[PDB]
Amino acid sequence: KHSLPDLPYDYGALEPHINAQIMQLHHSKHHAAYVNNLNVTEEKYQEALAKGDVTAQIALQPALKFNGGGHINHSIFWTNLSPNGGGEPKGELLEAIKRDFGSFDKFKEKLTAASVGVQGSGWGWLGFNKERGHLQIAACPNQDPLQGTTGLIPLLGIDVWEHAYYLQYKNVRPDYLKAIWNVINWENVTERYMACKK
Amino acid sequence: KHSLPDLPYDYGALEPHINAQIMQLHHSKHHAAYVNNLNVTEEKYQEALAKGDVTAQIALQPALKFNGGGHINHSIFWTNLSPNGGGEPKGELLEAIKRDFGSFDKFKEKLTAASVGVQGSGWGWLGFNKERGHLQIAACPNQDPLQGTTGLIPLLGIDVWEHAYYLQYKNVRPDYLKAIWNVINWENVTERYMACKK
Amino acid sequence: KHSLPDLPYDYGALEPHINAQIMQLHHSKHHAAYVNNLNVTEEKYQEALAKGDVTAQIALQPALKFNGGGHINHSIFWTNLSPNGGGEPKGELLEAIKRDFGSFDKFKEKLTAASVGVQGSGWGWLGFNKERGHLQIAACPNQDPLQGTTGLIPLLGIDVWEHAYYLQYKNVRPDYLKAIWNVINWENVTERYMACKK
Amino acid sequence: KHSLPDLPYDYGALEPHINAQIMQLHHSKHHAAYVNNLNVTEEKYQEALAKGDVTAQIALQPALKFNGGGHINHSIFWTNLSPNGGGEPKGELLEAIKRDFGSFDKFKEKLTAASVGVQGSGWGWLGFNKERGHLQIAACPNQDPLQGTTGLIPLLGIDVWEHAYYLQYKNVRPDYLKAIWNVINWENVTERYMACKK
Ligand SMILES: [Mn+2]
Ligand SMILES: [Mn+2]
Ligand SMILES: [Mn+2]
Ligand SMILES: [Mn+2]
Repeated sequence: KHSLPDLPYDYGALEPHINAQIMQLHHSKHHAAYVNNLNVTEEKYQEALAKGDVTAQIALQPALKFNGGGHINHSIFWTNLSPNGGGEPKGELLEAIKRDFGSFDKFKEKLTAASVGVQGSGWGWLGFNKERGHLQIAACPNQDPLQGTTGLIPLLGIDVWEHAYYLQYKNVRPDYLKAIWNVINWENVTERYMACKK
Repeated sequence: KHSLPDLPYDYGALEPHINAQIMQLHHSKHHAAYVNNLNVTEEKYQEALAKGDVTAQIALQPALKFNGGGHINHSIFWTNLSPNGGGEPKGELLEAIKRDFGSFDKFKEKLTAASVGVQGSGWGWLGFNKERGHLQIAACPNQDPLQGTTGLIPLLGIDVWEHAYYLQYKNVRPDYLKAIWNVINWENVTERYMACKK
Repeated sequence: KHSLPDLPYDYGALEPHINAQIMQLHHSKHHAAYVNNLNVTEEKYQEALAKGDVTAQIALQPALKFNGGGHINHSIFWTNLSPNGGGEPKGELLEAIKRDFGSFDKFKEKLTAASVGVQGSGWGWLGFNKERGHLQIAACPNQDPLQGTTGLIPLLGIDVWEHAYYLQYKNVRPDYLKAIWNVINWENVTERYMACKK
Repeated sequence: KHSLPDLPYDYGALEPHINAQIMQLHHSKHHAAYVNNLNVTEEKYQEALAKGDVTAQIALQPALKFNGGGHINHSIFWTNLSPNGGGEPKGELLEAIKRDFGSFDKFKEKLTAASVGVQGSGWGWLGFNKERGHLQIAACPNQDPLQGTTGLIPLLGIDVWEHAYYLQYKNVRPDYLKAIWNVINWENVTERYMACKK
């Protein structure tokens, strides 16, 4: 059974960048629903599989990817943020960033653009290509998870579904992206990077 | 050149079902952006076509469908709503509804379910199948327009992108759908129906 | 464990409409690989589900839908054909066809159109819509199965992957469609239609 | 007006790797239809654009991407092959291949994998990423063109639609891939690589 992880900080810890109302709805309602629905779908999957019911397994895929993906993405998102966050990363990761994107600023532009470029609901990601052995930016639709659909290792994700910013920034998604950089938890991102550089 | 149509009523005319803040942002910001971006993309399309640049034409498709679709959908949505709205339709349309969906209530359930069922951004629609000569409910992702992608004639659309309801109903999309029935402009929907029954 | 079903007839039982070489390859090779690959994929899925590895379950979806769908579709296809096929259905089924498509001739043309219309690999289908309670035609891409991705109950399917006709008809898919009508097992399609008649 | 390009060689110039029957059908029939169908689609698009008919422009996208992509891909494919092909590239291109894929052998295996991996119709590609400034492998479905749907500049493409190999290799696509390496026109791929070398 999958569970909703506790937020690693207070709901208002990311203010004024992401307000408390958004954080609370985001965690207690949106993420909660993803794990609850995921557990329901996996149980139905368990039943379909035991029966060899291929039709049922296939009909269940949209719900499994959407809900399971929702859980995966938000669980990573919470850890990617921090009240003491902001600034730039250091060492090997910063090395890679400058190497793979020219500079930190060029990286910010590219990730921002990938995030602002999502038409509809989705996510912008900084990931790691284990095969090429380098960093890579990608965008995912709806709740499609980075690794399950692209094979890339998630390092930093930016949720651009409207529920992630609308109450505070309304239609101005670029202001939300500008503000989020101030709360990125580079320690966590670094951790994830070093974890796949092994 | 495409233009942003005036709303056929005051921004607060649909209260308390859809508040004025949402209507104003919805029309003046979201729809505006769709037509502005559409005009930009069509102009680029005009250039690509004159040159026989197939690659450019194809690269331009996502923006054309998204923005052009945004314009089509919202232009219909505004007319599908009315301050004096609500209740049930009459005559031939009501006939079709009962015939094709069992009853009005069964129709409401089905359209609502199609609308609540959209994972991510999208629209729920009551359309008309000219080939089969009957009504049909469908759901469209992001701004994909009903007719251009399904061939069905739009009669009644329900925008379920989060910007269409979040500020007022937050994560509770079912409350938004419950409320919207009170402002449906059945006169307009009837008009559209009789227009394709010719 | 899923198994490759024997054909209801000899490989050259459908000559000259679909030649022996095609039937043998299509069954002994194409279908064979789908069943074996499906079993392998399911096993991996059972393991991923057991560990609660969501990323793995998601990464396996393409293979499950592709191989499971290939198994579902082909199993249906073989029973939809018969050396003594051809002509038209009778009683109930014929009645429904006249009712929903105007006439048997029109229906053939409609299903032929959906089949010829597939860009790339796929399938053309005559299915039953339980909710609306009527026949419906649909086209599915690659091996996406009708019921699992659409909800319609499959009654008659036409495989338009090039491997289904290229050796004999080359690039002229319409010649293949014209020919297949001569071997359709209407007895089986009728059986399938009467089964979901609720 | 787009036109069907002549082949740079005789239909049986690539025997025994890709037989004459395949080359003739592939070029004189498949490519021929894409160019003619593309022109017809473009005309309809110019008309729809002129009227500002957005629904029509959108309904035409599938045909434009499919036929325009078919024209783009095949035009590239013919120049990527040569009776005197085979072996490996030299200088700059080879250098980049060793750099981004480890070795030429590894690169072949990577591109073979992408090509064999396509479920349904499609294409496997070696392209150039202008932003990252390196080679990249990608697979495209049906006739979706590489640059128009991905941004990568096409350098070498491998057609894995069944019509590209079924008459000769039947269901065994890997045998086709092994064979094609013997006719790759590295002179042309090198030319394409040096052209986007900015
Ligand atoms: Mn979210
Ligand atoms: Mn909207
Ligand atoms: Mn087949
Ligand atoms: Mn081809």
